[PDB]
Amino acid sequence: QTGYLTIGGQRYQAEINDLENLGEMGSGTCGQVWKMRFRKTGHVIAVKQMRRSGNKEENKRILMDLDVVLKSHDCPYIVQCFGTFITNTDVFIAMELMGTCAEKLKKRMQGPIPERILGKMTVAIVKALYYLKEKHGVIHRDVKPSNILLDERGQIKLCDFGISGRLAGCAAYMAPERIDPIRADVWSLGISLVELATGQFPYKNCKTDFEVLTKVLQEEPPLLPGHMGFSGDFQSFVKDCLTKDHRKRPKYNKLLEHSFIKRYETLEVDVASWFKDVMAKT
Ligand SMILES: */C=C/C(=O)N1CCC[C@@H](n2nc(-c3cccc4ccccc34)c3c(N)ncnc32)C1
Repeated sequence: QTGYLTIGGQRYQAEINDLENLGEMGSGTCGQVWKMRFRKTGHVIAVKQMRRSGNKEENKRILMDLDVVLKSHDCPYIVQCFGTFITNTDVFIAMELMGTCAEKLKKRMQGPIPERILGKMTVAIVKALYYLKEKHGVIHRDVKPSNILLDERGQIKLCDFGISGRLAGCAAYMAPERIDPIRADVWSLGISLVELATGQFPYKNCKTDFEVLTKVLQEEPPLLPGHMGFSGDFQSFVKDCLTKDHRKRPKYNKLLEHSFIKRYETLEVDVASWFKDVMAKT
């Protein structure tokens, strides 16, 4: 159904006129994402506007992402949908208003991201990918820092399922078996962890996409450096995530039992204040 907004257990009958446009969020999108304030409850939400006049391929990925998000209402590690509005010319998709992605966080930091923040990020992303494979049999196929969203309250969720499968992403984070033919998102997560932990994308100085694919297959997996104080569990988790042979790469339920994940499930990391600190320096 449409015309409703479920923000915090309570449902609210609403139309597009009940939301005040506070401006466009982000310059480059897969569809116009607006910051909007719900006049009836003061809630500020993120509303993606899909025009029926828009691009055919872009609208297909928007609906595919919306399909997965509507199915993931019980996963706390996936950005939640609040409702939809279908007009004669547009489709508005209201979603959880996050802060920013991990890519923009890396640009604002102008350096590495602490391990304690990446530890909480790993636990959230791995469980989100595990929820898609078991509860819905869905593969993400585009795990990257730009698809990891954080907010003022320390939440870390996964966001874009535009090219998700039911069982091609960015070439920079593609697994070897996806270039030269299940657990391909595990490799993408490992590549994203190295980029955020070092501040430098591991495959450096690649002018074309095919050259990146060449380095993925020809070069050794880019492991975590050993002169940055990374814990033994962090370097161990990245090594298993970046196993070249996918048959030896651990499935999720073995990853969820890794000492790196088990540590940051119980550990109390103040991601909310670290996020608020970095955001104060643009
Ligand atoms: C690195 C991510 C980033 O820079 N951008 C541009 C700014 C806005 C970011 N973003 N996207 C959404 C969003 C909301 C609803 C549905 C979907 C579906 C697929 C991809 C993104 C989204 C954002 C929300 N809700 N909140 C903050 N930022 C959002 C993407």
